[PDB]
Amino acid sequence: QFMEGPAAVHYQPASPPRDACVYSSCYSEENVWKLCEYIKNHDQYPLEECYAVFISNERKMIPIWKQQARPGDGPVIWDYHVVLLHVSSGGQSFIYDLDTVLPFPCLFDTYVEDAIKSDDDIHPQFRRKFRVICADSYLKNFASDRSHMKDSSGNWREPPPPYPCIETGDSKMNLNDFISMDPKVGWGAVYTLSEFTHRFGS
Repeated sequence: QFMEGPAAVHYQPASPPRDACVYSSCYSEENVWKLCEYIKNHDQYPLEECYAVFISNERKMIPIWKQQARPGDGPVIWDYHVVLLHVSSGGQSFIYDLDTVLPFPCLFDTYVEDAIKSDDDIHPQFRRKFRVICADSYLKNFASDRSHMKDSSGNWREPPPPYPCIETGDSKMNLNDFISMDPKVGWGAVYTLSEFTHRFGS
């Protein structure tokens, strides 16, 4: 037996339950935006403790395990995926992923261990990188006209969310600047898996 180091034991989720959250399949960038808006407008937690996390790589093909689109022990291969990260008062991080079969929310270490897994046995070009944007900066700067979800003739590949496109005074579309894992582009910080776990892990 071993005694571990506790606020995380009694952690109160920052979102409604999974089924009460604004959710559209294949718009995780918008699902997370809506979690940020909820936390902002409610009196439970400050946005300062929260981050939008874009997961992608240069080829825009990232394996993610424990995804509800593929129940089983195999991965979904996303072009990109977006989750919310909350750093609780004691220092324990929680991942909010409406698309995971893991708990909502999920302790950071379990999400990385079971959803992401080690980069080491994965062919390097499928490795996962993380763009971490303070949730306040995400609400201020994010814009999508959803043009990426329309085919050549302007038809929807997946049904759109049931509210108007998110836009700012600066942009109507900069989604590529968040999917990009190039530090020269967009807001926040771009981390390897190692840098991501070092920053937010216990």
